[PDB]
Amino acid sequence: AKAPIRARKRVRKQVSDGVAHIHASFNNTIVTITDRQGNALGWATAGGSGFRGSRKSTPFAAQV
RNA sequence: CUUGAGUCUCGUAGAGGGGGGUAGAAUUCCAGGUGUAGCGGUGAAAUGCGUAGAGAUCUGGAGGAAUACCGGUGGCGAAGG
Repeated sequence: AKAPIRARKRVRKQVSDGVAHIHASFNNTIVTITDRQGNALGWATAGGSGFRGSRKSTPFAAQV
C-alpha cells in the first residue's frame, strides 16, 4: 500500500541562518552555502546540474 | 655701455634622479577546519586536476613582484624615460 511523502531522512545540525557564496564566471557558476563561522553546509553548480556545453554559462543554468 | 647671457634673496608645481623603510588588495604555495563530485577549459572540445577528497569556503603562515581608485588633451624629464 504505502507510497512515500518525506523527502529525506530526519534533519541534522540545524543552524537557522547562513551565508551563501555565488562564484560566477565565464565558464561555470558555483553556489556554496556556509555557516557564519565558516563551514560549508552544501553546494551545487551549473555543470553538476546537468547542463554542459555552452549552457554552462547562462543565467538560466545559474538559476537551476 | 646693458636689452643678450650669467648671479643673489623670497616662493611655487611636478610619477626628475639616487639610497633606505613601510602598508593594503590580489594571484600563489604550505598548514589546518568544513564539505561532495565534478572542477578547469572552448566555438565545441580534449590534455590536466578530482573520490588518495578536488573545485568552492573559513582560519593562520610563508614568499615575491606590482602598487587599484586618484589619472586628465594632466605633470616632470636632454632624450630613452
